[PDB]
Amino acid sequence: SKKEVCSVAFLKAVFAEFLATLIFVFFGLGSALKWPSALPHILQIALAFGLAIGTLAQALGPVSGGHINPAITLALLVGNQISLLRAFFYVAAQLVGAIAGAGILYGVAPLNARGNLAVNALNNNTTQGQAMVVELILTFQLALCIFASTDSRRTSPVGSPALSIGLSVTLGHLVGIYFTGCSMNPARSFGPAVVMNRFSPAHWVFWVGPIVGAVLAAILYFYLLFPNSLSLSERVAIIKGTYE
Amino acid sequence: SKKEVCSVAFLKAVFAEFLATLIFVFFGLGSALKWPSALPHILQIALAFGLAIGTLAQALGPVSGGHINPAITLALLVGNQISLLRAFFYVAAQLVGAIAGAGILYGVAPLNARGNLAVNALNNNTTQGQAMVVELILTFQLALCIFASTDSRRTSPVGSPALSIGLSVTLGHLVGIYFTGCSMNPARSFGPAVVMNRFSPAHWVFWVGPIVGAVLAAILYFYLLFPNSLSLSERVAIIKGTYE
Amino acid sequence: SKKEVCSVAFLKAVFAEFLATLIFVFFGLGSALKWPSALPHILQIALAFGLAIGTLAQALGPVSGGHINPAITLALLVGNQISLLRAFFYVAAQLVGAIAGAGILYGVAPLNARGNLAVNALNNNTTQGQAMVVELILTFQLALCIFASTDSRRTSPVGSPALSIGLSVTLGHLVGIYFTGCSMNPARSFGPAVVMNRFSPAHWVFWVGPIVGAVLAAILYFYLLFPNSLSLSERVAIIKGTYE
Amino acid sequence: SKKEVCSVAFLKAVFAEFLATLIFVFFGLGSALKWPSALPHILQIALAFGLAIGTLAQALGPVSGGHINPAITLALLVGNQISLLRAFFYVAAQLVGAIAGAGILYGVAPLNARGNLAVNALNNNTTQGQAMVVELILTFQLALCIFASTDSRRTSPVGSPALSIGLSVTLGHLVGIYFTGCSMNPARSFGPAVVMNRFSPAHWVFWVGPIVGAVLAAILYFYLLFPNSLSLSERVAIIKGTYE
Ligand code: NI
Repeated sequence: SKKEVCSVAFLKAVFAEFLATLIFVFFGLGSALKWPSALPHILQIALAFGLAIGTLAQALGPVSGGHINPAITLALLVGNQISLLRAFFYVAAQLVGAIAGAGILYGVAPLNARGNLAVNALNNNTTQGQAMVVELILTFQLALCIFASTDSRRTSPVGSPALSIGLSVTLGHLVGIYFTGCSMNPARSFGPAVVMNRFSPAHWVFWVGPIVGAVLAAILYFYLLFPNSLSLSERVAIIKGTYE
Repeated sequence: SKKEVCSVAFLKAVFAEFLATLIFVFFGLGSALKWPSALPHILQIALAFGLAIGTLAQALGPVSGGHINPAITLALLVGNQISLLRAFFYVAAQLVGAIAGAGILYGVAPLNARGNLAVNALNNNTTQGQAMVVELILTFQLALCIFASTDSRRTSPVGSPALSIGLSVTLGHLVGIYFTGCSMNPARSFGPAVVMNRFSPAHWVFWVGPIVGAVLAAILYFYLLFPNSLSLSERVAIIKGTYE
Repeated sequence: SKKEVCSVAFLKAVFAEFLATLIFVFFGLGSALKWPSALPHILQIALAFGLAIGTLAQALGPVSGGHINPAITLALLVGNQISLLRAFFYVAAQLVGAIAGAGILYGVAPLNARGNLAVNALNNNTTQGQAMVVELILTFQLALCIFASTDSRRTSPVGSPALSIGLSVTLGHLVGIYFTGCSMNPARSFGPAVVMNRFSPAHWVFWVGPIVGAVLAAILYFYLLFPNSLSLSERVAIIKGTYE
Repeated sequence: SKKEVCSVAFLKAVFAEFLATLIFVFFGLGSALKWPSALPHILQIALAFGLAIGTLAQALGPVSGGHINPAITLALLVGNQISLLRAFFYVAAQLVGAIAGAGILYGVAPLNARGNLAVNALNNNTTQGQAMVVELILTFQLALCIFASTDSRRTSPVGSPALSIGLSVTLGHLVGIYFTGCSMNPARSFGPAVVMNRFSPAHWVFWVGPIVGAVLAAILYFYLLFPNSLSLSERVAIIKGTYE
């Protein structure tokens, strides 16, 4: 719907998705660099990734929904929450933002700590198929947490949606870092991979794992656990971007 | 009650308790595996067990109550909050879930990190009886925090029920790892024990300790501190699953 | 007031303070013991002292107020919030709870980990006067947090009072552990000193500092920053325990 | 507006800014001192700086706004939220408070921990230009978090504004400590520099960085993302402290 697409609100929602992924990728990779004076602990990395998401969802969430992740965007598309063009523009803004975020870190990081710019890397003792099942589970819990925390029909105390979602990213890293350095986000993986021109043969896992994981969470959440009562034409209106 | 059991909503609750226990033990055991490149810190593990519950309570709490622990479900039955059949199906789903969680983790962990699959284990310098009193206290504070945070009659600012409950699991880990590897949940102990075919002689401590501790918190909470004005006919109807 | 002190609600409040200080001291000390398998990091101890208070304030706070500290009790008394008899019984229940918690820990901790049972020891390079001004600042920030977070006239979003209060205890340990092992609570120091029967020549700092620190926060909060429109008779009615 | 300044409410607000900055700087620098018994880990320092802000915004926020940072005060001025004289008196009190807080720490810290009193220090492999871009980004995300969390127009669950803001400070520290020891606040840097009469050649970075970074966040938030429908005349009444 070009009337939804050519709006001021839509322009600033696409911009917020660009800026949030820029910041997220900046803080995340910068925390996991191989700083020689003190090599970062898994705890430090899990916390920086989680607190960045938690802060950006709190600050830019009222502007665009604060997806900051192509897997979550595509899951919301599948789960009939956003339009087709919102998904296209958000994903492209997230990928552009991740590249810019990694590029800014590349420019300010000193040579002795920059290394491979914290690109995701599959553990030598784990296979692509093994790692793919892990990324699916890391992203599934994250998406499920997001959908329950942002659902307007929830009546029980929601607490802090932003911090709940943020600490779900921290949780994902406390296991995921051992398998693939933890991605949960195709853009977070693509970002440094473009700046360093370093795409491993396992790069596909970092896209498929999170997308399948979030899509399975959206199917379970929006269609099996808490479905809404919308007519066939109301569901296509949401895809087209002309709903209410 | 055949009306309570043969309900689509009860089937969703049983599946959610299965799914959340599956995801819980996956992350919990996954975080405490003896990873060669970096041996998990105590703070790291305590935070992973705590945030896994914190996330699952936020996500699947609306579906089933977010029990995820046979000891909490038994305390809720003895505290007259749930039916006998709900308690029965819940414990079953949690046990099967814990097994399924440990097995998925088994299929993905690399050989050099698998080890015991994070089974609970008494400290060599502590006795079975000493472990039991520790497990009772660890699970007593967790159940108290749950009962207080989910009480519909609470007029005090509750904050985040999921994060308080989750950080109460982190608290019990900061003390209980040194004694038994921290259980506070019979399903967390049974899960890896079944998958690895490894049961310690102190395995009973991992069932009795948390169950006694949670039941003592239910009697103190629901019968001594904050009782309801309920008649014999209403109390019996809660057990039979026929109440309102 | 015989009408207030002989009541069932008052009996439950005193018990809650004993039980909360029992659990707080058991968790607090048990996290700081010199465990041979892995000596607890400062961040492990700050988080365990902080999460125990946060969890206990959430669980038992609606029963008694979740004082769990003699210094906070006396600050609420001077600030004209609680009665003189309420303060005496709270302080006595807190002192006995701290002794009981320490004793339960003593009989459960193994011989090689038990040691001095996490008693407050002053740093060999800081004078008693330096440690007292530090304990003044430590408890002052905590008390101000408790007052602002539990004021019923507060219109600003309070978030989670329990977690804010508990994370304040964590902050206090990140500075205070270095100076005195961190007290901010006379009963926390009293507890293990009575079980181990070992009182330092600076134990008075652990009473003077916290009390004076909480007291100055009560004078500043309740009389300078946000005073109430209460007549002199209403003030004595509060101390006597006859007010509303 | 001399009547805005000559008000008991303004007297309490300026005192709160002073006291909050005194406490923030004492706790922050104290957590980063080179304590020989155990040298502080990055995770300890980041948490202490963050939890001091979270705690102080929770307690003194209702009194003055809980700015505690000259870059945030100046950013709110540009964003048309505070008067010119409120900005003047807040900044003045923050610098005075930072010096007092650093000076109090000097008076209580043992000689083996004192060192440089945890002043900011440029990493030798980072240029003043690189570290300036870092300080910009660190403070930019913190300001956006504050503006989105304190906006009275927010319809989405804010959760805990204080904890969200505080954990954004921890987040900034998880990256910035490697570049500059993390400033994000001109008063934080000014305090121990004045007390130790030690001003490195890159002290300007710890002013320009945070100020520009927070000012860009204030321009983006109040003028581009969420502008108010006010008239130029009402806008100058805000600058002059006469509006509502
Ligand atoms: Ni460490």
